[PDB]
Amino acid sequence: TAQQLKYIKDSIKTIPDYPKAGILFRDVTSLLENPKAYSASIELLSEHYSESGVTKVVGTEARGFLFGAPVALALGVGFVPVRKPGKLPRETISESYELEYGTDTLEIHTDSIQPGDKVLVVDDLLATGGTIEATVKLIRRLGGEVVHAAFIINLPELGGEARLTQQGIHCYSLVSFDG
Amino acid sequence: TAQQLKYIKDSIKTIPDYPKAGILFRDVTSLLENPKAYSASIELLSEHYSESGVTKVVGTEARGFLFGAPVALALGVGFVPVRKPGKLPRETISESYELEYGTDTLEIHTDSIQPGDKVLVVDDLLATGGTIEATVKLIRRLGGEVVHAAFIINLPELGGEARLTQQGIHCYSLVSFD
Ligand SMILES: O=P(O)(O)OC[C@H]1O[C@H](OP(=O)(O)OP(=O)(O)O)[C@H](O)[C@@H]1O
Ligand SMILES: O=P(O)(O)OC[C@H]1O[C@H](OP(=O)(O)OP(=O)(O)O)[C@H](O)[C@@H]1O
Ligand SMILES: [Mg+2]
Ligand SMILES: [Mg+2]
Ligand code: NA
Ligand code: NA
Repeated sequence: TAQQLKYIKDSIKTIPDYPKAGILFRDVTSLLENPKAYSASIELLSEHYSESGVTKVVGTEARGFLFGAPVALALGVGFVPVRKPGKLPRETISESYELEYGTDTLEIHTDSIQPGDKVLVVDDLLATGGTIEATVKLIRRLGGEVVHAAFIINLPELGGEARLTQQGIHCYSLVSFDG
Repeated sequence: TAQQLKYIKDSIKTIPDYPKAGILFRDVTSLLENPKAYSASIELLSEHYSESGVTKVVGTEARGFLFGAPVALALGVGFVPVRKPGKLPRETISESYELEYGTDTLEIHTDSIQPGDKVLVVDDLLATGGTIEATVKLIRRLGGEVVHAAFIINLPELGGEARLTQQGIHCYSLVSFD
């Protein structure tokens, strides 16, 4: 099983000086194009929550779609996107979050979460945690419970794991990197 | 399976007056939230291409990610995203195309397609075909072969099916609204 976590971690490329000089980017697209690593990653996430009682999966636009939706399929429960603004056609609510250079919002359909839903949030990557903190507020405003957030990659030095742990969320990541 | 296509079709909500007055929007998110409809749509798409010899699946950001990637996982081939600009970190090429109110681009990683790749394109929705024509140009510039494009929903009145058929693309759509 280490076999597998190892094959998943090796499949992810590290790009130097991206997005800027000095900084490393962990590129999930190289996992996406290795069908062994990709299927293993969805198999691990879905087996870990198999007995969790989750009734909805939420995945945040856009890379989170590529993990949240296969997990939802493997679990046999509904998938609910949280999207960038102006894309969801039915009635929505919104939360604002901080980017490096200003602020943006995420939206969810109000009809798609309801009281008593047990919601697993899935994203490719956990860094500062701003994205998921916003997503978790969307879900809780509609009466969903979130106690679990799952990721392919964690960069615990950026603080997101500690930040989400403090907000009642058990973070589960397949691999992690540091400097 | 008629039974199944009807279940998929009825799972998709029609939204009146979106994005504006007079216009109808087919909302695939109601399908995503019905696990039976969702898994069935992925089952039909992957089984249709099971013997096609496909080596890569491309899905265009963002809604195509929701159908191209599960299709890739079912075929057991790699998935390659085509993205909005500035999101892909390795070397890319780019293709410009028309929106209603101006011009945008789609990018692809140059290392993710090679000569002799056999590439299925998957998207949620075929309307005018603009998006997919651009996508296809990305793939072909890298030596990739594309002869199939697949969709959940086709809106043939908007001309995309015919447009793409003209470009050597065989279009396969689960359902149609008219
Ligand atoms: O934990 P945080 O610091 O919020 O960072 C993690 C988030 O950032 C990235 O998304 P991004 O908005 O760059 O783009 P994408 O998902 O559209 O590719 C990644 O996909 C996570 O959603
Ligand atoms: O056949 P065409 O006329 O090009 O239209 C079809 C495309 O338009 C929509 O994309 P959009 O950029 O609104 O957003 P999304 O995929 O990010 O939701 C849809 O998902 C298809 O990609
Ligand atoms: Mg993201
Ligand atoms: Mg699209
Ligand atoms: Na609700
Ligand atoms: Na190439």
